[PDB]
Amino acid sequence: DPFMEALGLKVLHLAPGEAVVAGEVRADHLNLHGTAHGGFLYALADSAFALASNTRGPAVALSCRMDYFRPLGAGARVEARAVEVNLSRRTATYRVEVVSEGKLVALFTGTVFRL
Amino acid sequence: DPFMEALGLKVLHLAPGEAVVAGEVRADHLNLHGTAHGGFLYALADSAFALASNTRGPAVALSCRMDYFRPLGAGARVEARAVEVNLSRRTATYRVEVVSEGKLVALFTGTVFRL
Amino acid sequence: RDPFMEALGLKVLHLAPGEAVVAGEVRADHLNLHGTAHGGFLYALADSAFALASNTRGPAVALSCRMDYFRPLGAGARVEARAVEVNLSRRTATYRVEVVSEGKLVALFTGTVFRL
Amino acid sequence: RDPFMEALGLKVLHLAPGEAVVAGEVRADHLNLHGTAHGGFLYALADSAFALASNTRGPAVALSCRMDYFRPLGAGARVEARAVEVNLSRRTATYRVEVVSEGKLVALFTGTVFRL
Ligand SMILES: [Cl-]
Ligand SMILES: [Mg+2]
Repeated sequence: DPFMEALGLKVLHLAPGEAVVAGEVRADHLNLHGTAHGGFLYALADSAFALASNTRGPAVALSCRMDYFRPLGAGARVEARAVEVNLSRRTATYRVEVVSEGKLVALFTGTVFRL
Repeated sequence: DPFMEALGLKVLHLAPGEAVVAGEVRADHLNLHGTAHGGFLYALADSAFALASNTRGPAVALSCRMDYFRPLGAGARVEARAVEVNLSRRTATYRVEVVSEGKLVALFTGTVFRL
Repeated sequence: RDPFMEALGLKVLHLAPGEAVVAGEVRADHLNLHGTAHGGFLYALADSAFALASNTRGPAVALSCRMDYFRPLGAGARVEARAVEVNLSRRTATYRVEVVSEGKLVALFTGTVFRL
Repeated sequence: RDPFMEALGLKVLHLAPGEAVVAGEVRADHLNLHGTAHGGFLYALADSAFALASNTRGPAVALSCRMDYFRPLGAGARVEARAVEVNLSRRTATYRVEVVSEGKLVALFTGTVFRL
């Protein structure tokens, strides 16, 4: 996955209906304020979401929600754990927990359309 | 903004409560499927959202929603237009329309906490 | 008419392709412990307009909806939910619904349906 | 008790710090045109558990909520909304609420409040 590679993300776990993607907040991932850009954290969660959902077959994202809990500084190590919440014939929903230093720093919820 | 720069995003419009950010889907923005990664489109919308909201003062994102309408191929030119929906003393909400070839390809809705 | 809509006293004020306006009043049985309009009532109002607007394109079922609350509403307030189409695809569609009262935007609803 | 909750026949089954369980039955006045539980009723149920769970930490007001629908529910179905705390910060808090009936997950609600 080109975008994952460009952001330095690595797949740490993969299994039917689940996936864990990890990354570090690099200098090129910061916002003008000096903390991890919301787009980087979302990209991380979205990547785990994409991998987990696709273990069930071709699927395209329809709607996703991202809830931010704590700002992250440069160098922060982050892991996104995707878990299957619902699996229907035409759609599926996943929860992705973004964790750093053993605490939940963001929560992602997404639904895909199964091709 | 480091992340914006790293993704090749440019600010095309900026004004009180609004902003337009543009970008092109590069080779490093594609997913394993060959289309624009959901994280890239979100990063674009989130950047416009961040710029528009901060014209009102320091603000941090709390919750954001991204609705995807059409897959984008490599080279697609995309623009994210942020508009202020609500401005309260402690929070504010923005709508960000992601457009390509004159059509809405994604819709972003986000709320910030005003510092 | 829709049973739940009727029970809540909601009326369809306008309905056209891709759009709908539903109106209601915050009644005593729509209040929360605080004495203001319950979040569920405002959502029910928005959801009703959403359902009507989306159905103009053919049968559909709601998949995901977001409700953003901006202002509290008091008992007796007359409120409207104005739904407009944001996107119409072959298998899904998305709508924006503004909840307004006395010219003020009370809440914003965003929803996507799966087209049957 | 909460007026809107009462009007919908909802009962508080469990309440502890950061969590709550609200129960109800899909009544005739909770149905949509299709004859299934109206999306607004299921949201009202989830929102009620959300409000109760969040209030255990002190006064708060809902800011943004998401409702994801998975299965339709028929008239007469007994349903529960189970709220759990996902995050508690100084100014905001977030909860996950599962709507379940007959052991099946009917919907998923995610909500964030602003702490007063
Ligand atoms: Cl959402
Ligand atoms: Mg009644």
